[PDB]
Amino acid sequence: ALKDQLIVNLLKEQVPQNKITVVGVGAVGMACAISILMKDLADELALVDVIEDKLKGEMMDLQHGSLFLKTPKIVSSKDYSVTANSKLVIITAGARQQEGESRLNLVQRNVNIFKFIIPNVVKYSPQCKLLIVSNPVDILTYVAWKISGFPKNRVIGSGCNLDSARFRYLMGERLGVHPLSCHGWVLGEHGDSSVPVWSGVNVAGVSLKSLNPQLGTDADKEQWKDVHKQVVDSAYEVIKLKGYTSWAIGLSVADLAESIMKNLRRVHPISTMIKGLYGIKEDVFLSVPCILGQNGISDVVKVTLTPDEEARLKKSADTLWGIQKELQF
Amino acid sequence: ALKDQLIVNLLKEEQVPQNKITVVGVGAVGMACAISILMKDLADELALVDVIEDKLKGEMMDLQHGSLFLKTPKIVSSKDYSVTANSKLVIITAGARQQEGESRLNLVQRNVNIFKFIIPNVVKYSPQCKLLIVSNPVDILTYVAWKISGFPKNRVIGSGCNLDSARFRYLMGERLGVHPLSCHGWVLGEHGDSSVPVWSGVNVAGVSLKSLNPQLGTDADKEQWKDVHKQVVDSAYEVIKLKGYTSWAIGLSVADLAESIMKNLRRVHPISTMIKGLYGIKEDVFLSVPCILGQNGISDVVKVTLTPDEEARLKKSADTLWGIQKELQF
Amino acid sequence: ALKDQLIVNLLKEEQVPQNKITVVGVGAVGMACAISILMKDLADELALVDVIEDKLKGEMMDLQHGSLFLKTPKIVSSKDYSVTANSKLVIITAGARQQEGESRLNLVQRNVNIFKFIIPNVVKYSPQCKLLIVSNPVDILTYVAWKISGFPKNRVIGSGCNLDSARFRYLMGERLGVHPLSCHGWVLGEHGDSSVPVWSGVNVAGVSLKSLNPQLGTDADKEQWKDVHKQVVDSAYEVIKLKGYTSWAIGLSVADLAESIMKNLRRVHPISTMIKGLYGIKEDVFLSVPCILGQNGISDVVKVTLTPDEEARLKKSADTLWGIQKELQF
Amino acid sequence: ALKDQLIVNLLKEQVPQNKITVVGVGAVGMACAISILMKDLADELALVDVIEDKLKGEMMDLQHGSLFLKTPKIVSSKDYSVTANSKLVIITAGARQQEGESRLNLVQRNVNIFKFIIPNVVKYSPQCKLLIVSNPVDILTYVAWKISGFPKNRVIGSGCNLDSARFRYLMGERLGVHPLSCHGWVLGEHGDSSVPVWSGVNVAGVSLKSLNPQLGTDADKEQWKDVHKQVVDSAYEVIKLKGYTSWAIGLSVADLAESIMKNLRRVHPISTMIKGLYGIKEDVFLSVPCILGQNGISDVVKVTLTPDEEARLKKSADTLWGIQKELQF
Ligand SMILES: Cc1nc2ccc(NC(=O)CCNC(=O)NCCc3ccc(CC(C(=O)O)C(=O)O)cc3)cc2s1
Ligand SMILES: Cc1nc2ccc(NC(=O)CCNC(=O)NCCc3ccc(CC(C(=O)O)C(=O)O)cc3)cc2s1
Ligand SMILES: Cc1nc2ccc(NC(=O)CCNC(=O)NCCc3ccc(CC(C(=O)O)C(=O)O)cc3)cc2s1
Ligand SMILES: Cc1nc2ccc(NC(=O)CCNC(=O)NCCc3ccc(CC(C(=O)O)C(=O)O)cc3)cc2s1
Repeated sequence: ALKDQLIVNLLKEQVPQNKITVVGVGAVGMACAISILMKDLADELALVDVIEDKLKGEMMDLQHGSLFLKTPKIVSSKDYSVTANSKLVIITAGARQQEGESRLNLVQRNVNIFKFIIPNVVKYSPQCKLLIVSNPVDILTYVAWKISGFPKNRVIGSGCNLDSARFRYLMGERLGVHPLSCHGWVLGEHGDSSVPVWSGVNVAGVSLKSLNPQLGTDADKEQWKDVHKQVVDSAYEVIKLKGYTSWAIGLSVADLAESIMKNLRRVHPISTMIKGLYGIKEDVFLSVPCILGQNGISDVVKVTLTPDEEARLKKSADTLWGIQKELQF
Repeated sequence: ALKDQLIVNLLKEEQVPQNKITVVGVGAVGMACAISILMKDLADELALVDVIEDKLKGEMMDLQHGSLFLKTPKIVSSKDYSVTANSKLVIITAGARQQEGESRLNLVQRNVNIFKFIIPNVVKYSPQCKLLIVSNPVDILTYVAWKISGFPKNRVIGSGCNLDSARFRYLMGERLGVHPLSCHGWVLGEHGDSSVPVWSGVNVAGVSLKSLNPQLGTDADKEQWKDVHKQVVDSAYEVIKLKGYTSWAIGLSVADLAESIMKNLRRVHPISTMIKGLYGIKEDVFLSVPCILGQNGISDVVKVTLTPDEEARLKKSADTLWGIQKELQF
Repeated sequence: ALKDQLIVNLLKEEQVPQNKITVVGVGAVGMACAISILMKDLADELALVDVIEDKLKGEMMDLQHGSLFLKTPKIVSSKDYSVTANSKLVIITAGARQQEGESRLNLVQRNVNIFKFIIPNVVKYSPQCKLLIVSNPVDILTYVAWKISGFPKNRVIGSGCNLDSARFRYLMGERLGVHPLSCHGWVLGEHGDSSVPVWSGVNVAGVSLKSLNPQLGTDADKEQWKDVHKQVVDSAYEVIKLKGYTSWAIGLSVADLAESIMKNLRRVHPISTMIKGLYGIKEDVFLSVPCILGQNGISDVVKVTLTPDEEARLKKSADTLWGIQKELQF
Repeated sequence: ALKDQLIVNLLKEQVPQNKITVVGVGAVGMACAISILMKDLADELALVDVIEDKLKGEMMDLQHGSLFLKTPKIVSSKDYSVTANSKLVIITAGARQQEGESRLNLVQRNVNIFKFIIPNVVKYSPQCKLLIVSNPVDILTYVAWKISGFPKNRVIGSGCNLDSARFRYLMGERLGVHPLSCHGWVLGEHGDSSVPVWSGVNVAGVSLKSLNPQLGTDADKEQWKDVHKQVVDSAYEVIKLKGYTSWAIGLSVADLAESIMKNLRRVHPISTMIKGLYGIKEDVFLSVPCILGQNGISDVVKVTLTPDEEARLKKSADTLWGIQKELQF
């Protein structure tokens, strides 16, 4: 054999140490995949979906670029045995919202899908961290948590990580500063009831609210509330123009995967259980700033909310428990 | 204003971008090129151009929303080529794509017609640009971009066989249990059915595979290495048949070429250039041969030493491509 | 000749680089700057300059030998500033460094005399560069570079408190068990003993530490956070006492600023610039405040809302610096 | 407490997943450290030396740059407990050659130090790969292998990875081509008896020797043999000029760390046992092209050498054994 004339083998299997699985090879799952590959976060990437040809073709397309990557194994199957020994399993599967339709309207269809995905993930990686991206993300993270049986630290929702990045993009464009230097937090539900925390909005530690006490309210002459309205409407606008969103969420997810895989312990506004904070007494999930690392969410930052901000969060939390109420699974 | 209370402007500056890239076409390929380029930190400005206004604005916006996680401070788009002004590299990914069982060569009249609009508009605003053609048939379209643009040949590059050779090296690597980076091998000629695997150059750590098995790549080859080249030719149609199109691998291949041009690396790639003068080819044929790629595009060509059969195959590729070039009307 | 048998040349390029960085000084600091810049792929040419010829050639060769692992295709050095021609960024790390216990201000006459030779040579070969001063006392030396160059103030930048702030964020990170990337806090003014920690701006996730502990940064502070700023001030001294000099952190900090400059990022950094017109400063004093840094250097300053005490501490930091500064001979 | 006002702890404290240790905080050691930090290869970096102040100063100086890095933990100590659970341990400690002293004259000093270092490293990191950098590297890889009790695949000498990079640089400089596209192997000893394999030297698969049959001989009108002489003399020449070498070895070691940490299975010219190749009968370690991954060296490429190249390699082997046979430990 040519191989044996060229190479002397000194050692025969191959068990991966930093394997990530993406479930779902729609535009979101593939944006996640490419972003993860291009940040060198994994030594093995695994893809899962229910449409076989699509799945195989996406896999092969990625494999063809292997010369330009540093992830030496890309695999795919409809069978979840392909996901075994994953450190991180990202779930991007499920129905997506139509133009002009709330994410809340996807809830029952995605819960039924999760009734199938999640036990299969747990079976083959019982110690992985779950990163839920599918919408409505906050409820679907609760559902993943109940179905998996994992401790809460290891079930993370992508939440408002993207919402906050969009906020910082828009704030950046207004101020003429890079988003990395513009700080601002969008908390609560990833959707219409998200809460811009105007109190924390700042550049170089300078509170924008101190310079404009009306910041974010109807009294704001500069109308900064529209920045949050633009954050809320962003998906809707992108959906209207191109039919769907993919790139920003892929970057946003790869950002969270970077914190988890490298144990960075950066703070991200992501979905976690908030029972105990802000008078919330149920098993509700929504975005608060969390410390994220190798063990998932280890700690939560307690943001000091103004009665207005606290009210709006109360309301976000209420909207979500209102839907989560009726669920069986 | 809140901006003026927070920030004292100290400098009135109308600045031009220094490392600008434009991608023409926001189909799956064009956007794969875009995301790859942005995640490689190659550009200080990215311009996107297309003819479908909504799709264009949406793609732009989706990338912008990712800005926190990137290092490219300005992403812009328009139907109007003024948005491309002062680009260092202009990547052209627009045009019809081949159907299952259709040859890339059948795309010629449709994509030429489109290049007649795109190319003059694109070169108008960027004196310093290199032209990177990705649209198919890429070799013929690189010749066409060259003739329409009137650029010197060093500045008009076809993505060519960079992806073909990347696929070859992936498949070789899988066969040998070695990373494609350490598996060397060149597929030259047409990016298409007449490409030529250069078996004489196929090697790991400078060790020639042909020297160990002189039957390598022939029908007598017991390991049937010729099937690896077949798989290379068949790759686009296999992926098209499965997912409907290809995107990621060509995006990564184009980004690789973008990296060599933007960073003046002078690495060697198999890409489309004029080969008049080599291997007895006396006509203006564009096709892939190993080229040194840098800030001024292709500055030099590597003269590969081909066996008489490899050379006949490369001239057959050349003949095919030349015949199609004779179909062109400017 | 082998080169010519192997390669056909297409054109004679000017080879004038597009993203050249020069580091002046090949001491520990300059070399740390160099390897961080190389490893961040910021430049297409890196040029080194020093007066000790052997050391200079040795460092250049040692960097060259790793080129396979880099993406910076030309690395050059000379005592002659012809080698720095067409730099976009020139980083000056040359001069005396403080011994253990010695003050940065004690370096001033030595490093001023050195800058009398350096700065006019830099300008002759790169009249359009941004100057980044790392030598100490950095606040005074940036003024000196500024006066000597005749450059506009935007293009003469001092590394300032960029490092001091990073040290602060590290120590804060360590106390809270959070990455420094997520712990925010600003140290402004002189880069040295009179720097000012801005306690009002210290926060995680937009949540003010001073709001939770009103006595933050004072003598009353139960947790003694003042010790954190004390640690910042003492950092250089503690490292010098242990290893004889500092290099890595400042190398990283300088490359951070190089990134914002070379990639036109418009990030905000606490670096030295002329603050004439702020905080009741009427003289041409350079010290650190938050600046927007891009391809034209410092285009904007963020007006920080200082407490009366904070503003005083800075007016003091100012006064100290102008005392020495006004009376310099060049 | 302020931390507790700011942060709700949700999870009791952490074992690192991608930890690297560098033993020796000399110029080489720190070059390895900074290169590894700037390549995001580690979630934790440990330093070890025997000079307490220097050790603390270097750790501190690296920590202060943390903001600019993605390795959240940097630790040091004279005590090897600080090295626990490393996946890679890099040994850079030992005397270095004077100007005009062979690396081979360092052997008794550096074997004595390895008798302490190696059992201590292996005590605390039973899963690690050992990357030997200290000189003479080829003999010290053998030594660390016999002391450790590790299988030979997990004891790697940095060997000729640097020499080949040097070769490739010099080659590229001559041809006006980037080193990445200039191929050429220097094998055998990391020292004066290394062997340029002229037969393998090529751009784009074009053999330079085929174009110029006299390549690498005294008959060569262009004297490419002086390229290999420069490779051999590089260390000496740089030591003569700056007092020591650090950056090229640092980067060369980072390159190997990347292939190991990311299971790349790339091919490197590195120190391994060659007993049973080219007729060598003894336990000699020297550089040949090896496939390098998560289990260290899994495979060796059998380079087809010309008779003279082969003789030169056997000669390098002989030199190494003549020093090795007389070793006590
Ligand atoms: C039993 C079964 N097993 C499987 C296994 C796999 C699959 N496969 C798929 O379902 C793939 C198709 N679905 C898909 O890709 N959905 C993505 C959802 C999405 C869209 C947009 C955003 C971000 C966006 C926003 O929040 O709207 C913003 O903010 O920009 C987030 C999430 C189906 C099944 S059924
Ligand atoms: C007057 C006008 N101005 C414009 C401006 C913009 C646009 N925009 C579009 O046309 C967008 C759609 N076009 C598109 O995405 N084409 C991609 C072609 C492609 C596909 C696949 C591969 C790789 C593949 C292979 O070689 O087959 C393999 O090997 O994997 C390479 C190339 C239209 C017009 S009309
Ligand atoms: C006419 C002439 N032309 C030349 C040309 C070149 C050279 N070459 C040198 O002078 C080389 C030696 N000099 C050196 O490396 N100085 C480094 C200064 C330094 C040290 C430490 C920090 C950071 C530190 C802090 O800020 O104190 C902290 O906080 O850690 C910052 C700056 C001399 C001459 S003379
Ligand atoms: C019981 C004990 N435990 C310890 C623990 C730690 C330490 N610490 C040190 O020993 C620190 C100083 N040592 C040092 O830095 N040695 C580097 C050797 C070196 C230099 C240069 C190259 C590359 C070069 C070439 O091959 O020459 C080329 O080719 O460029 C390779 C290797 C001592 C002891 S004693």
